[PDB]
Amino acid sequence: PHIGNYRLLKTLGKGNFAKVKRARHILTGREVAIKIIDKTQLNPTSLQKLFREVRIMKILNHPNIIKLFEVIETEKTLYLIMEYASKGEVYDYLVEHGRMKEKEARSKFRQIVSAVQYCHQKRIVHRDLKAENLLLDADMNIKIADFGFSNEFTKGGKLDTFCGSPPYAAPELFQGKKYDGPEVDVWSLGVILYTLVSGSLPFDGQNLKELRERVLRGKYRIPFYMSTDCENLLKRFLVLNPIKRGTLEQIMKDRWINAGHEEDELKPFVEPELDISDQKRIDIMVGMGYSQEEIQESLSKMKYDEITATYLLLGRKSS
Amino acid sequence: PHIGNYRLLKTLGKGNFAKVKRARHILTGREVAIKIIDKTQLNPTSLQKLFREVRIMKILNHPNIIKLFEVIETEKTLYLIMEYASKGEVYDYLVEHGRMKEKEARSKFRQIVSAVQYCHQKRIVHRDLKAENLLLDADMNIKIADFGFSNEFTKGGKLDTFCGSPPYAAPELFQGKKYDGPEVDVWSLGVILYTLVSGSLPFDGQNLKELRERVLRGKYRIPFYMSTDCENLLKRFLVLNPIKRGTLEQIMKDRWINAGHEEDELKPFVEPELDISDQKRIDIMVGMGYSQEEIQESLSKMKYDEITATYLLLGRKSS
Ligand SMILES: O=C1COc2ccc(-c3cnc4ccccn34)nc2N1C1CCNCC1
Ligand SMILES: O=C1COc2ccc(-c3cnc4ccccn34)nc2N1C1CCNCC1
Repeated sequence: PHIGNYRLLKTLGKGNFAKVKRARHILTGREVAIKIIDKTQLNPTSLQKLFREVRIMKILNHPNIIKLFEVIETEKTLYLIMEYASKGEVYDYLVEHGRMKEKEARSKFRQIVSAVQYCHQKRIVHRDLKAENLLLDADMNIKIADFGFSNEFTKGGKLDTFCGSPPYAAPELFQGKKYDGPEVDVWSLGVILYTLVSGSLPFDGQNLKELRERVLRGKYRIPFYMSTDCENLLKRFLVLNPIKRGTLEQIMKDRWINAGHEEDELKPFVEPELDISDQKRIDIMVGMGYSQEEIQESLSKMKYDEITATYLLLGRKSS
Repeated sequence: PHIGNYRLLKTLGKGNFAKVKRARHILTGREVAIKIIDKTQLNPTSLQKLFREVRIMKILNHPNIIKLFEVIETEKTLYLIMEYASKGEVYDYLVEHGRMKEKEARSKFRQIVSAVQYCHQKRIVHRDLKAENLLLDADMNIKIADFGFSNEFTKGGKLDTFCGSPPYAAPELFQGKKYDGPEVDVWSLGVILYTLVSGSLPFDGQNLKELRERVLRGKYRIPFYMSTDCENLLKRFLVLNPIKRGTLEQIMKDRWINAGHEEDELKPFVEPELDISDQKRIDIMVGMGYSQEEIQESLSKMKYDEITATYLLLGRKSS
């Protein structure tokens, strides 16, 4: 079972109309995760949502966001070749091991906040931030995943409205209000921080009505083991009024976020320019069969084709 | 979800009338694999074979056979708490990485042969030996799994008949012939050796009729990279006449099995007496709440209950 330069292996997840398989790249031997989308069963509205997701993945390039390597498209199927995160979901990690100590939660949350603030720099809101969409690579680095519900947000625009996971949804979402975008992601990050440090959700209910009532009241329990600094940080995320909710760039200066990083304060990610001139990698690809000129054309136009994927995968360590 | 002293985690497999879930032992924190069988779906004949499998697992104690730690039984469900092998099936390993070099195949095959010869010492035939039932632990040690089709073999009797995986089945099984027991495992181990060294099955076909004819002819292709010693060893397993097939105790002396193993010739496993007197582990269990006397009674009578499982799990490394 091959597709392009990829040997398909075991299934990682199954949705309706899509599945995710682990795969090996034939030319480099690197492992990847491939989202396989059956286009035949999609209406034109779902199809445009699909191409929107691809456009967002091409915009985002951050070490803690799942990276897109290659797009293969047939009449029936779309293949999105992406990073593989071998240690799975933060959600499953919390279920198995319980709460993280604050030192470990801080390491993950600095990466999470950096990635999401970087999305907002790029005028993208994720809109479904939850523990299940935080992946972990082999070194336990965060990789934010599933931008299938994400969208651009615009000055003077309000978002078409949608509800991700209700436990992570801001109170304005329960009230059907229009919203700009980023403030809703900020609230979800407050819920995420609470789950990292406690192993549980701050707002829960036996049904949606009860959950909604608790979110709108905005009260949550502080466990005895939680530090005052962590409690104070949570107050900057879980503000009912979106106008007064902290922004991520402000929250990056928080004392808890930077404990043990006092000379390395968290700051907005600065995207480096992509090095497309590594002749060591180009020489390897010329040995494979691609011409020097083909490689420079694919890389300079950033085609997300078989050549740029090979070049990027050669820049990643083996497994 | 919990069952007894175990927190159930992700599903590892789902078959007909059973599933396998990874789990954590609450008292010790050790990971395990739990086979979960809905007894309500079984007829009395299936129920009989289920308790047969349990009896067989209690007989076998070998470092390269999946170990049974505990049995939990409710009116509706049977839980078999077993060793977890974190690196999965040899079958998937061959699919992903291709053939093993003969030195890597030799290390696995010595363990496989030791485990199966030990089964035959205990008058147990596995009857479904195949790449899918060879698991790999965190250190790539073999763990033979799934004794659901295994049986005792006896002097004077012939086996009830059953079909394992056709590609691994001995020729006499295709001809409906009665058989003693261990000779069919020996044939399957020849097929396994071939698949380890070549990455492919020796006998295949587009359908069962074609596969059957090739197995009965007993001819298979020797790749140019295979050593003469490996070719000669295969001839001792893949003998059409079960009467003339080598026994595993004889095959253990083969040059290929022992190449580079000076002062370490492969020989029948000698099962040591289980140390049930480790006062360091017992003291931990007394701290947990069990009484010293209860622990001695469960271990001395080897009950495979919550006490013996805890004692065994405390003797395993954290992972
Ligand atoms: O829905 C998608 C679509 O975008 C993805 C891109 C890459 C991966 C992925 C990479 N490495 C692994 C390892 C295990 C599971 C998924 N992946 N997954 C998704 N998913 C998962 C599915 C489950 N919840 C989290 C998101
Ligand atoms: O059929 C059974 C029943 O006996 C078992 C006992 C232990 C485990 C097991 C232990 N560790 C792992 C890791 C991954 C998958 C299974 N396991 N499995 C089975 N199975 C597998 C399922 C797939 N085919 C090979 C046998």
